[PDB]
Amino acid sequence: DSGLPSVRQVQLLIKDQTPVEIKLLTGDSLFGTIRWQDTDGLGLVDDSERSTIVRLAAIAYITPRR
Amino acid sequence: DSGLPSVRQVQLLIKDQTPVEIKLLTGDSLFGTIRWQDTDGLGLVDDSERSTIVRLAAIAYITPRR
Amino acid sequence: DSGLPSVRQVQLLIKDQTPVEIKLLTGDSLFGTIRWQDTDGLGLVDDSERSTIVRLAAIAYITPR
Amino acid sequence: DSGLPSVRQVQLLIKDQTPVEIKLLTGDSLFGTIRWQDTDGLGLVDDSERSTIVRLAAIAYITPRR
Amino acid sequence: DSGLPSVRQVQLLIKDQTPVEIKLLTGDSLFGTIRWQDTDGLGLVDDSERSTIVRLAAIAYITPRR
Amino acid sequence: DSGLPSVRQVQLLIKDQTPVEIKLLTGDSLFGTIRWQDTDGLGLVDDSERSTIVRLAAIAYITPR
Repeated sequence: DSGLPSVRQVQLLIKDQTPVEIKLLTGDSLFGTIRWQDTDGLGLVDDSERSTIVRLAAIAYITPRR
Repeated sequence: DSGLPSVRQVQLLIKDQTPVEIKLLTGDSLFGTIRWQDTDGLGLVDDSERSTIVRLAAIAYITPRR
Repeated sequence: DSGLPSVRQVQLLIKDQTPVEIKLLTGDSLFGTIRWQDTDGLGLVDDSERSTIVRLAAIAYITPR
Repeated sequence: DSGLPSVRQVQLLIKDQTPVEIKLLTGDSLFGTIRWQDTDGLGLVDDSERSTIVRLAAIAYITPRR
Repeated sequence: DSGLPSVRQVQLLIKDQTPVEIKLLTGDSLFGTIRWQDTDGLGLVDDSERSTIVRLAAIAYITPRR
Repeated sequence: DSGLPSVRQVQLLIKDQTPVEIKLLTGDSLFGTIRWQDTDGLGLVDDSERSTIVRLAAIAYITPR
């Protein structure tokens, strides 16, 4: 029962540590878990524990990796 | 006078569970059924319940698959 | 004199059911008749009576054919 | 002495009927004269007197054609 | 506390008439000297006074030519 | 707990002078140290001490190298 389903769904991905693919508007993808989100970006961690700050305006979609 | 037709037309697609193609600004398409929308995204599900969060700013168009 | 010429010009295309080309920021175009507009999208109906919701932010230009 | 030089410069291009190239974010260009502008778009006319509504958010730059 | 550094750094480029490269989101670059900026655009002039209006939203980066 | 994690994380990179890769929406990357940020841009200084103003709307991601 959420009025902000995009935010709620990303907060579930954070809590669950769901592996995701983030397709960027470059056509390329990142893969990892989302550790935080705000109105401008998200924090992604990858399989080597490398941190990335992703701009939300650069994201096409977020889909589970597995 | 019939405001918010973009929202309302997507809500009809949700209600009817209409299979759609979503063309993204990358030139690639996604296929599924829309389950929700908000100001920033929509939730697209495939044939077996995997949910993708699509950013609206990344969408070129939404059309039923025919 | 219309102070909202983008809106006015699209409204004339809707009223007249003028066929158009819509060039998208993907570089590809759609062809059809515009049926409605709002601040986020427009409704394009092609020749197969396929209804498409086009995001305005994704449009490069609209030209009557 | 304008606080809105982008708008003022486009209004000069309109008044002067200066031929321009409009480079779009697709990488492709349009060529013609600008007949009107607003906060969302501009109206371009081309050498065959074909009218085009251009979205400003799709424009990379506007430069004189000659 | 030093706010508006993007604006102020471009104003320094204007003041000094610094030749720049402007990389656009199309992947192509423009070259010239910046003469003005506002909220939506900047004016770039080449070696012989032709002025191009560059939309800021279409800019990836601005850097001096070296 | 910071309520502005995008800003906070970039600020840590500025404070620590951490070298980064900035992937742009052109698909190409820049490499350097971030010196400042605001709501529209950041200042990236590369190894040649070339200062670049990068528009934030043009950034895909930033990652420490």
